[PDB]
Amino acid sequence: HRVTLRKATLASLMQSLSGESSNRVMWNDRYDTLLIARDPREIKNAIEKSVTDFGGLENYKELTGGADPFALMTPVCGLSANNIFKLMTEKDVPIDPTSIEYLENTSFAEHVNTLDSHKNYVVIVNDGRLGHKFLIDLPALTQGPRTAYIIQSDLGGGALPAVRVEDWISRRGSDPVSLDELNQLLSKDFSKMPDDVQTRLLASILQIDKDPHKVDIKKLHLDGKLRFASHEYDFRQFQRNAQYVAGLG
Repeated sequence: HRVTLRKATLASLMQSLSGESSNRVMWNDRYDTLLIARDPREIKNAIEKSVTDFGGLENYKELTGGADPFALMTPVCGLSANNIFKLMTEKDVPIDPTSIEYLENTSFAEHVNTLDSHKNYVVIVNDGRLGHKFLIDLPALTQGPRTAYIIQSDLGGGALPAVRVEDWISRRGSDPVSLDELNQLLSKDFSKMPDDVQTRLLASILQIDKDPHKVDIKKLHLDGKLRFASHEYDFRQFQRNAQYVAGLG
């Protein structure tokens, strides 16, 4: 019942992000250091320092769009995928998902077929057609089929509507996705597939209500590239990292 536990880990993790310390430790863009080595006091001091550099908070808003740099964040796609990837895969050696090796000319089916049946993997996807970054979680399930789940956030603006990571995880975080559809989505040929096929693959895999009327294929960059990278993880280490972060610490 790894699936049931996974669901609970993800749920308590997401609920804790209303907490200042949890939020800042989760959503930070330093990737060369261990996620769990992040100090929420120091992060807060770094923001204070930056705001001072800018001549105070009301000035800081003027020159950077109006954002209160102390506010808690809900992350854009690259930031959610990069950090949840580190959360899942790290133990005591830092991993920088921005620097790992990506595969550009491999089909997803080809790649998954090479993965150890007894290992958990997470795949980070950098999708140029969509302009989107997201994760595919492939936990090993005992006497069960190879099963895939999506983890993502999206501020919107492309083919897909906006979705917060918290909402995504709450509605679809334990919803298995077709490796078949994923293989089709992730192929080179995806750019040439009919409107209705593209719209339905997208809605089915990436839209929170699986609603094809919520998908705008006119925003696709049909010449965009697809790259992806996979990495094993220890399930208990994942739980352990998330518990720590949720510990409002």
